[PDB]
Amino acid sequence: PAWEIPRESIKLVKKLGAGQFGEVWMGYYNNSTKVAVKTLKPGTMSVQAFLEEANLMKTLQHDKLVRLYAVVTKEEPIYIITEFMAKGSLLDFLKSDEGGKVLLPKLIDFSAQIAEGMAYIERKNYIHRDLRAANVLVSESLMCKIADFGLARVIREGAKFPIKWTAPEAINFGCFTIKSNVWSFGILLYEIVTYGKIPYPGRTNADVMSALSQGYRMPRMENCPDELYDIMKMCWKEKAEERPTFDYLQSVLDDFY
Ligand SMILES: Nc1ncnc2c1ncn2[C@@H]1O[C@H](COP(=O)(O)OP(=O)(O)NP(=O)(O)O)[C@@H](O)[C@H]1O
Repeated sequence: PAWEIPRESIKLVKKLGAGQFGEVWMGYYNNSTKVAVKTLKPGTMSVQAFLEEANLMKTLQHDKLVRLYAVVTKEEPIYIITEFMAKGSLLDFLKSDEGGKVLLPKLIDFSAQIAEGMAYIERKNYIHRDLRAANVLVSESLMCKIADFGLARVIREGAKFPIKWTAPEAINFGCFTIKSNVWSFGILLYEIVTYGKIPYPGRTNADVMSALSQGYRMPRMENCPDELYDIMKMCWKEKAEERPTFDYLQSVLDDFY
C-alpha cells in the first residue's frame, strides 16, 4: 500500500524487548521522528500473521490508541513502525519507582483514558481480546494508549488469550464480544489500583477458571475506594449483557472528582 517505506529511512538505536516472535526497538524514521520498531524473528511467526496486527491498525486510528506509522515488508527482516511511547507499558510504569509515587487521582485518569480508547473500539464494532496493563503504553506526558492488536478482531496464529483477564463466557463458550473486553477492563482496573499486581495472587490459571465457574470474584482490594470497586464489580457481572458499555465507564470514571 502507501504504508510501505524503505528500510533505509529508519535507524534502530536501543533494544527494548525480546521474546520468541522477535524484538522491539526504539528508533528514528529518517532522523526526524521518534518511532518504535517491532521486529519479526524470521521463521517464528508467518509474515502474514505478524502483519495482521498492522493491517488491523490501518483501520483503528484514535488518540488513545498507539498509531501505526509504516511498515517494511519488502526484505526478509519485517518491521512494524509505530508511535513511540516514552514511559513503556503501564504495567512496568506502575511498578517503577516513579510509578509507585503516582497517586489515586492520576490512576483514575489513566483508567478513564483507556475506557475512552475502548469506547472507540466498540463504536468501531471491534473487539480487542487482549486488554491488560502490559498492553497499554504510556507517553512522556503520561498519556495512556492501547497497544498490541494481535488478538483484536472485527466482530489466531501464535497468540495466547490472557486467561486471568478473559471473561468466563469467553473461556467456557468461546464467546468473545465487547462485553468480554469490559470484563478485561475490570481486571485492568485491579492492576492499576494495586500498582501492577498479578490478578488472583497465588492462584494458577486452572484455579481461576474453576473458581470463576463457582462465582469467584476478587474481594475488595486494599486502598481501593468503594466507588472504584463498584466499577470493577460492574465489569465482573455474570451475564455479559448486564455489564456496562465503555461509553458509560469513560463517563463515570471521568467525573470521579
Ligand atoms: N510503542 C512502544 N513504545 C515503547 N516501548 C514499547 C512499545 N511497544 C512495545 N514496547 C516495549 O516492548 C516490550 C514488548 O512489547 P509488546 O508490544 O508487548 O510485544 P509482544 O511480543 O506483543 N508481547 P510480550 O512478548 O509479552 O512483550 C514491552 O516490554 C514494552 O515495554
